[PDB]
Amino acid sequence: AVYTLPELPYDYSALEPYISGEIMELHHDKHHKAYVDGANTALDKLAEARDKADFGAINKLEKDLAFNLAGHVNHSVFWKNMAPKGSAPERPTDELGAAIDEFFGSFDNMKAQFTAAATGIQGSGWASLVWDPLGKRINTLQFYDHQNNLPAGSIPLLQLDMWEHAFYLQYKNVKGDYVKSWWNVVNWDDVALRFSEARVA
Amino acid sequence: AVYTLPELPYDYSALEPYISGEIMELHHDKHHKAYVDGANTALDKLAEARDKADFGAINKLEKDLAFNLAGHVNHSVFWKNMAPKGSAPERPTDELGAAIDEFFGSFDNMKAQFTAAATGIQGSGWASLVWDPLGKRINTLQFYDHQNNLPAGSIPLLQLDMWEHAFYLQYKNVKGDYVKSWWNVVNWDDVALRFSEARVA
Amino acid sequence: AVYTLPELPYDYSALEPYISGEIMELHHDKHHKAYVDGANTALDKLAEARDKADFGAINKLEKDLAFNLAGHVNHSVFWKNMAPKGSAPERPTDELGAAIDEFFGSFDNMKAQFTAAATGIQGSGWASLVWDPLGKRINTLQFYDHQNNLPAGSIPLLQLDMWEHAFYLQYKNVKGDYVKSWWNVVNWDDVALRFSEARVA
Amino acid sequence: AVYTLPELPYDYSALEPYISGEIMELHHDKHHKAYVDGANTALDKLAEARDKADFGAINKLEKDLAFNLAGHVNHSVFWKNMAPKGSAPERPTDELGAAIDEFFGSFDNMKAQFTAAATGIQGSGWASLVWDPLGKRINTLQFYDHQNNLPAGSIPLLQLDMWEHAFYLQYKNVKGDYVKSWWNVVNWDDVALRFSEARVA
Ligand SMILES: [Mn+2]
Ligand SMILES: [Mn+2]
Ligand SMILES: [Mn+2]
Ligand SMILES: [Mn+2]
Repeated sequence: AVYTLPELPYDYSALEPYISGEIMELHHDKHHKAYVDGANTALDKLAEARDKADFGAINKLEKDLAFNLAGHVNHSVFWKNMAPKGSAPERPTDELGAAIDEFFGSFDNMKAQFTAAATGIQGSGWASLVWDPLGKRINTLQFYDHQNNLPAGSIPLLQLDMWEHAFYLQYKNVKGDYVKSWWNVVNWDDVALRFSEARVA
Repeated sequence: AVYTLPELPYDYSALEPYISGEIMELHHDKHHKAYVDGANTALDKLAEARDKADFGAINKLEKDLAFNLAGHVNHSVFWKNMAPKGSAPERPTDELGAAIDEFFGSFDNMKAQFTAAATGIQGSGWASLVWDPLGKRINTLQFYDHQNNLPAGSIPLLQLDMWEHAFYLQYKNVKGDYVKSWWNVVNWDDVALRFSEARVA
Repeated sequence: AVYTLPELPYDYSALEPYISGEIMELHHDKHHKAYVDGANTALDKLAEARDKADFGAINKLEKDLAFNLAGHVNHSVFWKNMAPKGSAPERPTDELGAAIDEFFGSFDNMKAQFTAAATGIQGSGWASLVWDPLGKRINTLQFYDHQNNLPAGSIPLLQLDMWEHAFYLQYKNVKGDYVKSWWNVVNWDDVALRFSEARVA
Repeated sequence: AVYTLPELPYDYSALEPYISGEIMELHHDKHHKAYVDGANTALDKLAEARDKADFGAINKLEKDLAFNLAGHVNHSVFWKNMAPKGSAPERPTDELGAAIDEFFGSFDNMKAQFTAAATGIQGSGWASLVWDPLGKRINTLQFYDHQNNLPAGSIPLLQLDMWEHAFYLQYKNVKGDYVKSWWNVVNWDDVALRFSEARVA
């Protein structure tokens, strides 16, 4: 198909004890697969709509496409943004580190803003550190669901899934503990690479 | 001076009779100007929040940022996507044209899908032709307001403002006439340029 | 059909000079009629879905129903909430007046909160004075489009349409002047009646 | 003390094995409690705004009010809509039953439409059976989050929480099993009571 489910770059239990393998399996094998399948279906439906010149369901198809594709993009980024603690360094280094100090003042400032954005979401959503092509800067955005509350052209660098399915089985309603534990498995090397390729657009 | 109001690449009345000069003036000078100020203000507010370590209004600020920055991005592309009748080819050619035929079957099919997405919006929004970096293809998206119903990483190639302020003074409630008339001023050279640079991401 | 387009309780030009007859005609005859037709169509589609046991388009149909029915409800209330200046009294009287002083402090306080809610909307929307059945109080709500940002059970008492089609032809981008002029045509007798029948639920 | 957390009309484990006591406890004690506090806080904030004549955060406060108050309303109806298996009739009777057959053809048709609306939600939301005062009929609505996709004046009769926290601990990703199991604890006497009082509006 057009979209395919990427494999995890590590074992399902590699992120423990911070993130359980039980969540990783359901999150990847079930939820992410669903978005991939939904994005492919939306495209097939759009294709049939053009062939028959019937765009009656255009509003539905465009939302299906945006919702599912955004879900695929967000999760694909999410998997690579993590790595077992000890494998990747903590705290941004070199160019990324400097850029963070430039646009946020310091790493602690960025972390606090990102955390506030993650825990304050009213509904399902994401906390996202993106590259703004227009302002040539790094900003934090609070996505609603998967596809709402973000400017076009935004390039994701670091994302934290705040949908309840991402943490409920282990942290229950305490989203704060989930965010705190998550900081331990952030793969700053992946975010650094994304930043390198992002700022050239 | 992080965000600035770009000047129109043509005179306010250069798009007539398709889009009146009265609309171009109010649209650029008043509306677009507002989103630039709002985007700048949101960043200043976020910087103040970090300085005082008070992220109590993070939800408001993240939406102020997304809404205004997206408005700024969308209108910035919109102005360049247009040019006086006779300035550029009335139909895509070369790689852009071949890509359109590849992802939509034909130029007419693309126009039909884009038009349906533009006229069907339930509320304020945009019809948008974007480059999908993940699927490596061109898709049409239907934005709600300025910042909703789109995947992160979407590169805008061609956009049509469907907010009522974009056409009400001239076309009133007849959205169909506005869209049909708009096709006459589309600058395919701009779109082709955006496509060339998008594919290299 | 199930839903019908209500006739205006006054001539199209009765609200002048505050609201032009040109806007009243388009707003009522075109925009409102569209919501009535759309709500009826949504119900017919839902009926067919049940007959054939095909709920594939349920997400589309539920949004179509909510969007259009909310549009019908909001506009129906909107027409009755207005009357030619001099016909209806200015400032709430008796029970309504007391309730407003109780839940807002004073009439000026309510008017200021309502005005701020009306002019600050980021996209299409409504400023609404509703009766809260659960808290047994009058609150101001800011609707997005027609059907978003409101609790179920909310009973509208006074509504102000902030969609651009409601004021653009006369006030252009200056929504502030539109709200200020609108206060002159509010039919406080209609709001009083709605309040009388609302607080018994 | 404007908004208060209602107590469950039954023990936390009274709905087992359909809905676990663990979920009922967290759902009522933690989640519902949060919306009550948020709704109270929003009103206090709005009162403070009026006192100081500063409505700068009106957009944030109106959403805080709508989101939290709607969460409060939705969960308040939800608890009462349920009762231990064997407490009430497993199928609507009398006027409620006749009304369901009138507006949906049959009870099974209603269940099918309600179920489709519940399982198809793209994000957090609610499946809801409401009384439409304008059309004088019973419709099914699909709420997004707590406060989106619904017309003002909608009277909630029966509601099903589709937020992940409502079923993830027990049913994981299998939404279909949660909905099917939920039908077994629906208190039709409560719904019938709400219908009787709704029709008298
Ligand atoms: Mn997820
Ligand atoms: Mn515009
Ligand atoms: Mn209107
Ligand atoms: Mn809940």
